[PDB]
Amino acid sequence: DIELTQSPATLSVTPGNSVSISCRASQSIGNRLFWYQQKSHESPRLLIKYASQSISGIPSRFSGSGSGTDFTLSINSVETEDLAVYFCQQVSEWPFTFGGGTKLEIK
Amino acid sequence: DIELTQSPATLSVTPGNSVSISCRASQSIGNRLFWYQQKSHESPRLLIKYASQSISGIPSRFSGSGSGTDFTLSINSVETEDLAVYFCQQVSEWPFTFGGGTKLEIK
Repeated sequence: DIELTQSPATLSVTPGNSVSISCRASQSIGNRLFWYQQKSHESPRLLIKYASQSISGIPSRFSGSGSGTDFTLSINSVETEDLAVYFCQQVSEWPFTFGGGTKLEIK
Repeated sequence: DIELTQSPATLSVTPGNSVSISCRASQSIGNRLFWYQQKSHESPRLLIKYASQSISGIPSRFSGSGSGTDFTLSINSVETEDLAVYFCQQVSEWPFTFGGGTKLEIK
């Protein structure tokens, strides 16, 4: 089962800052990593597909990069509405497995 | 973490047949289990909340049951439009873990 380690666990910034969230796979999964946001009492929302492709309708401030085993999510200039947990997901090999999550707090 | 195991990985049916998808928690989580459907690389659609409460307006052929460790999503009379990957997520204790997914294939 491919394992996904996210970092950090939590982080705090004020609005306007940039943040990067990392996710590493225990083996090469190529570009087959998706990133999701989930705010409390909400279903997950897909931000990025295939490591670096953004979804129609999500802000240009989200982007991703990476391939093989190291992947990062960037939010350039976070907004207060970005307060959420973010997790990665591999779709390379079943069972499809998820990172443990990163809490973004916007102080 | 509370681990969720989903079964099967994929299954195949012909339209009109009935289908059962399972998701097992390693520890008791009562009714605290959400089911999702994803028809493509997109944000998940929430089908069932709290094990067995169907979301207003989803087809009546969908239902969920279970409380504790053993959860079942049932589609009673599949339509070809139901081709998707289904996931369960527990929402009982952090981190809110996900099953490995099940791909419904329609002969």
